[PDB]
Amino acid sequence: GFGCNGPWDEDDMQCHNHCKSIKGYKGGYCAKGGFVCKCY
Repeated sequence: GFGCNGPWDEDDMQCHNHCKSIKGYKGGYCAKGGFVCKCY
């Protein structure tokens, strides 16, 4: 979560680490044209 600005800038490990910090989750991915971040 909170790890993907968009085309100008973006990160995978940044948002991936956040989703991992939470228990029960697994991974993450940039949603909404890689502009938004979500965890699952």
